[PDB]
Amino acid sequence: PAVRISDGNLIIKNRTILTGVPDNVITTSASEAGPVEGVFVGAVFNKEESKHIVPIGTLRNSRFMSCFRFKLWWMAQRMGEMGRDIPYETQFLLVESNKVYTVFLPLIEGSFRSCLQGNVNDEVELCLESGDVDTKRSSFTHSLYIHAGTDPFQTITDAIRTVKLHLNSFRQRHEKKLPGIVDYFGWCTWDAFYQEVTQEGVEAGLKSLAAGGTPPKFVIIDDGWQSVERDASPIFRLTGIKENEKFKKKDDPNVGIKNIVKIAKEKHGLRYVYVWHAITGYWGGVRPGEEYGSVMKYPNMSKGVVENDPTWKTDVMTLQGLGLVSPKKVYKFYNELHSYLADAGVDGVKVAVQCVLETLGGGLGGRVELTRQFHQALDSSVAKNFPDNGCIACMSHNTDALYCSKQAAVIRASDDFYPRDPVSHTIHIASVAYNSVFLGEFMQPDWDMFHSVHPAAEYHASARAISGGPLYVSDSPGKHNFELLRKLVLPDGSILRARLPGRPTRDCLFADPARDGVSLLKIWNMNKYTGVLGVYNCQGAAWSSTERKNIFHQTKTDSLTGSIRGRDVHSISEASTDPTTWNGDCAVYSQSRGELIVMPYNVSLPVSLKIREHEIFTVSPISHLVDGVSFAPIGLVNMYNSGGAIEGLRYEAEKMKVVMEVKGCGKFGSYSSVKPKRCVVESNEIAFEYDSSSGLVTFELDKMPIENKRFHLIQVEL
Ligand SMILES: OC[C@H]1O[C@H](OC[C@H]2O[C@H](OC[C@H]3O[C@H](O[C@]4(CO)O[C@H](CO)[C@@H](O)[C@@H]4O)[C@H](O)[C@@H](O)[C@@H]3O)[C@H](O)[C@@H](O)[C@H]2O)[C@H](O)[C@@H](O)[C@H]1O
Repeated sequence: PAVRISDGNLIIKNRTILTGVPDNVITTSASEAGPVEGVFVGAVFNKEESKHIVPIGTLRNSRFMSCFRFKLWWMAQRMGEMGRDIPYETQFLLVESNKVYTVFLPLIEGSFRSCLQGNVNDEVELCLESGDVDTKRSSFTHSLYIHAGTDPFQTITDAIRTVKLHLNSFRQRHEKKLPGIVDYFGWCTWDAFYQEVTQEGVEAGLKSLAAGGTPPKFVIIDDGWQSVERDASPIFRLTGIKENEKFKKKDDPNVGIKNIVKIAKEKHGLRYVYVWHAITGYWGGVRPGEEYGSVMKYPNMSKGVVENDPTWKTDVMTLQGLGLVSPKKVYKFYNELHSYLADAGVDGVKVAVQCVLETLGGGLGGRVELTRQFHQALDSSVAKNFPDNGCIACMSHNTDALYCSKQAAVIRASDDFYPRDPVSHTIHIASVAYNSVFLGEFMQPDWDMFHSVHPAAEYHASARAISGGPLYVSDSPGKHNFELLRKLVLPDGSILRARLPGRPTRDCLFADPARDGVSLLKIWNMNKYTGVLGVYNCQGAAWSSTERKNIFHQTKTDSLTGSIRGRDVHSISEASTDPTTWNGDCAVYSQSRGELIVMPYNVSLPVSLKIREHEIFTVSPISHLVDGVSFAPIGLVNMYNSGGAIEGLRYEAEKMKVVMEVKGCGKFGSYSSVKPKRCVVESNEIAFEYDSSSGLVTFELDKMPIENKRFHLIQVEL
């Protein structure tokens, strides 16, 4: 059978994972397709309730990684070995058996949402909640799915796919359409002006970035553009769907947000303009009234949320309530808002405050149903009005929204970049990476804005470059480091985006790089013909289970030594042009030191980093043309994700030749065991340098491709 409950134990491929599984916990592997390689898990209770806790069994001596909600809106990571260390509001749990990896996916079932939590006796408890005292139930069959496998990343993907086939309520990341913003540099107004943003400020930011040679091609007009008012520190509520006076042209107040849109696009060459709104309209919802059936609703506290984030009990939203648009009118609300924006030339929305819905289901069939209804309406309106799929999900890390993510393709992966909070930087990097392990199954992770002028700029920028996600700053106008931005952004505003969600390496999945005082975090991604690896020291700070907020904590050393290997890039074989004959040797380029090293298969290279330092490595499979003639493309060596520039690669061993298609401009690098005879770009021989000690070949790609002609055609004759 393979995953099974026997005697009182949960057994996975002949390893006991849980003991003391109680008799009322039921399993099934049946499906309409049919037998499934894991087990759905439920339980039967005596009483109908709107909340149940049930132990699934006892976990001891098994290393785990968990993603848990430290705030309502947002997850972070926790590792451990005992059930007692499993946080409240655990939404994703991965367990290592010492070789076999087991995923636990607590699910939505009917009107109920589940999560996991640990107890003092080391039990892993399943917590099932409808979010509404009127919505009650006494038995469940599919509230948790458990699946095991030998590759931890494949195990997670396979488990998600099985849940999808049972629920049919979401699609996997790879089945969705990415909006076109993810291929361009952008700018977000949020940290530049906060809610004091004006149309002149938007224009000044677009102009200042473009002037330094790194032109953004998308803009997010963040919180502050909307027409909002306090009731007749008081909460603001939405009072109409159009923009406020700061976005009406001063000249003609009848021309609204279309003015800044046309300025952005026609005068400054932007492609996309997005705006922020809350899933409820504004922070205080929408002012009560009959037009969208808005009525006052006050957040209901759930125990697990409040145990981890006690300030939510006295948040302005909790105490002052939200005007909640009616489910009967929610499509009308989004569709009138979004029709107005789209008719003004707006291409998408950043939709924030998403998880509040789970607290507002009391009148209305509970957390799952209300979430599903608002998302169904949001998705219809987005698909109508922003048909490039222009939606970024924000403050949305609840399983109620994840398991109905049928269309939206970009998700903010962590709590906000905080330019003024020194504790936040190392935390942010760990959180984006670990959360991306689970969130990247549903949507492309967005690792958030950052500042190009800031002590942690390079640390943040480097992580964005390897994230696979949208790349955007929130710089105040005129506060730019263009030397840093040139490592991210080409002269036409395009970026070198990697192909996958950036995630921790296999090595790092079970070792906490914020708390263990011993390990570096390694983040891997893939391009088409190289891998990429980012190494970070993020020790010294993390969410505290006793203070219930992010704090600094003590470290034994400042500096830590770890190591890298080619195969740390988990999917590196996929970059090889001949994976069946490849021996696993890679060329490894350090983009900060500018050093090229050949690393044989399995050979480790030491890396030492102090807290808040990082290093980026481009990792390229070596091709052996003939004895003594070996090559690997590196890419745009003065960019962080250098290998993202290589769009085609063919070896012609019979002519001793390499044929490449390369996007961008700047210095191009490659590994060759021999000095090339000639390097040719677009039919003309060009000069080049060769370091015979390292094998590094280097030449300049002078300008971006002429036309249109999207790539430089390069021939390296060995
Ligand atoms: O609004 C635009 C913003 O929306 C998303 O982020 C929202 C943000 O909300 C919560 O933090 C709000 C706020 O808290 C801190 O600010 C103060 C400082 O004491 O605390 C008050 C609110 O409680 C606030 O008035 C104070 O100024 C913080 O320093 C500040 O940055 C925050 O904005 C929530 O805790 C947080 O996790 C976030 O979700 C979106 O993610 C942003 O990109 C942006 O669009």
